[PDB]
Amino acid sequence: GLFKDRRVFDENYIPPELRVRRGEAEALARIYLNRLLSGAGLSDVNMIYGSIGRVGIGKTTLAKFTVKRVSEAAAKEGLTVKQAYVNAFNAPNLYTILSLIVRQTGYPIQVRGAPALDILKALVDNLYVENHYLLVILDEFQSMLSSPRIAAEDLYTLLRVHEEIPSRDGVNRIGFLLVASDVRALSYMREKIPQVESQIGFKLHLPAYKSRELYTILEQRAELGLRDTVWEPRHLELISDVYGEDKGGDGSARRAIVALKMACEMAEAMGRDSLSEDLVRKAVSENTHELEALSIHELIILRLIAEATLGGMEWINAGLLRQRYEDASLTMYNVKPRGYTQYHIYLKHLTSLGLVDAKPSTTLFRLAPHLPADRLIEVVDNIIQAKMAS
Ligand SMILES: Nc1ncnc2c1ncn2[C@@H]1O[C@H](COP(=O)(O)OP(=O)(O)O)[C@@H](O)[C@H]1O
Repeated sequence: GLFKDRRVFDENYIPPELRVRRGEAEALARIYLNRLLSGAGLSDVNMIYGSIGRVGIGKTTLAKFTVKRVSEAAAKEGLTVKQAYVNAFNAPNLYTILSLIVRQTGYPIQVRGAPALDILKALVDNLYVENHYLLVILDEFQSMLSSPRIAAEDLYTLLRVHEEIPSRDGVNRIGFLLVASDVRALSYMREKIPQVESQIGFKLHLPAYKSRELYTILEQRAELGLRDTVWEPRHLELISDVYGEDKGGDGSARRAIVALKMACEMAEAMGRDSLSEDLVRKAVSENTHELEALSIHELIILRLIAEATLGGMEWINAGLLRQRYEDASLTMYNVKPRGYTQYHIYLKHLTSLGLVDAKPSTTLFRLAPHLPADRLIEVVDNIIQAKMAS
């Protein structure tokens, strides 16, 4: 045993307090509560997303922890807010979303063989009967927007419940916290459900963790879940210094905690009394996303788009980007520039990706608004160099 409590390291564990997102949780929780306390109970739809390609940055955690503190602060006011969490990777339709929600309520709502609409009505009625409020988390919400097994009208009936399913006493008792992978979710939403999107109370973008933030996160897991003589700060700094986004990493707290976990269980198999720097570096060592799968040609092409975007141009034409890609491809990346239809297939792939936007009337292209060019280019150049040398 290096562990004093192994649960602290499970993927699902939230700590009893936040030390990095900690302010921006008690606060939000303050938002959610003020609407409750001012009357007009629970109805807002809020949203959390990150940058594109970023994972393990505290989205889920911030949401779960925010809902929990809303519950607690509400309880002190004698109110009663219930929590539901639903992951879209587990919920292919409206039926299955509602069924997960009601099972977490504990209410006696008939769910077997029942219409979705009927479940939602029973839920609205139980919340009135109980005088309870429900705050629902919809995680991986982007993959609900694209799912063809969920229609616009389903998202509407859920997310504007109160417009379609009035309360016995007029009090709205369901709010939602959407968690999406990135800002592309908002376009989709304006496409599919603009009547909800134009009405979102708070949209919060979360940045990837810096090294000092990863330190603070690891330290707290160490304090809570490892024996006190087992780690020193130096051991934690070896992970945070590599994964901190200010030092060229991901900013992933999941990669950071997993690494620390792994090193602890390597020490244990050795019967060792503590961590050693070696074990941590070993873990860090055996431990960009939808950019990481692209072809050098797509990377090379997308890079040049960001440079136009970086130096004046809003919208490049096809012919121009074409010769530029040709010029750079053979002369600068020693790869042989592909043919015309193949180039335009790359260009279709990056637009289907929301990494590039098109403008029809060959087609006009600019870097997707949400990507910073100078720093994407910096990223696109590490991934571009992992492919040059193979
Ligand atoms: N602010 C934080 N404080 C403590 N732990 C965190 C924090 N943010 C993230 N974590 C941890 O890092 C891992 C990844 O977090 P998660 O919320 O799943 O990121 P995302 O949803 O953006 O992929 C989880 O173990 C989570 O507990």
